[PDB]
Amino acid sequence: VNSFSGYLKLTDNVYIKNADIVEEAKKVKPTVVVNAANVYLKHGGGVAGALNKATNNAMQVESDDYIATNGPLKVGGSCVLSGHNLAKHCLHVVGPNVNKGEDIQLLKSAYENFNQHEVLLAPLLSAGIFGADPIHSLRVCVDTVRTNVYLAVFDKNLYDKLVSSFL
Ligand SMILES: O=S1(=O)CC(CNc2ncnc3[nH]ccc23)C1
Repeated sequence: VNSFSGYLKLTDNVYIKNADIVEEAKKVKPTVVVNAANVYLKHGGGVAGALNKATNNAMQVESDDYIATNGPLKVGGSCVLSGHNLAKHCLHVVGPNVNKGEDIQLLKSAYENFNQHEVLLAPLLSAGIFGADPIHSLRVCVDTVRTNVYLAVFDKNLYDKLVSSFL
């Protein structure tokens, strides 16, 4: 039993809710919140900008030190950093950004990072400003993640479309 509330069950291990991931993180304080990161961990907009703003820029400060030491992530890769006031840990995962021309096949690799964590609160990777089709992202999630994932979808209209079209 866990504290996630109001989710629709899609499969054995995937759950979905119309929610603001920032507000959901603030209330649940999950072990892991996933950030929709880029390779430079520059948290300017989308989910990343919102999560970072909620940490009063502490996520960005920590991220800049990470990059200065380790260099950029790979598209499809991830790193574990602090969850600050939102979660125990933040798993920064880089899905391909279609608006930069990155290969969508890397979306499966991106979701594979979730399998290293038993339970996660997450957005749909490569959705929103990353330019991928969220219906495809949900399909890849369901067919790749085997651990327990709670997906927060900010847009109510999109949420209803994802549920109604789910196979
Ligand atoms: O005030 S807001 O419209 C800003 C938004 C931030 N929270 C999100 N939650 C889940 N997926 C998301 N994708 C992009 C943002 C987002 C609530």
